[PDB]
Amino acid sequence: ADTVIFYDSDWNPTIDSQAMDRAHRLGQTKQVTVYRLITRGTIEERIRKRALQKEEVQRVVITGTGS
DNA sequence: TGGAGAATCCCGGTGCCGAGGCCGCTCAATTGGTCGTAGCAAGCTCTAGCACCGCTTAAACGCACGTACGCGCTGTCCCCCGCGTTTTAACCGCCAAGGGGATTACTCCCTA
Repeated sequence: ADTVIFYDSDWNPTIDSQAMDRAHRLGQTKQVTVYRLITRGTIEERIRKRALQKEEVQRVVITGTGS
């Protein structure tokens, strides 16, 4: 595959970040695009904004290297 | 009585599969101590169970006597058995479905 479409965002960004990795792995060679069908003016928006701010916390809690 | 044949026995061979025995764990039986009680022992009451007597009558019982009903005996038949043919569907195998339930995920708000 080369395209991932989320019909739905999840409350946990790690699960969608895992889901979209399925196409974006050491075997991939085409460009990958991810689309996300956020229906505007709905709680689909708040679900995505909450999931997106969690990803910042999860990036802050890995500010220091694990290398 | 005899006999033929069909039905049941018995003896040996084969297999399979379940019973009897082994092993891990656990959890539920046992050891030891505390505390409440419950039912066991004494003592009192007096309840109603037992025994006896005398009268009444109505229930029991011995016997007369019949006739109503039990049972053996005869006839009939019809309908259920026994056995051969036809047919069906019960049993087995294998796959399918899904349906239920327990675990896991994640928000929201009660309640401590």
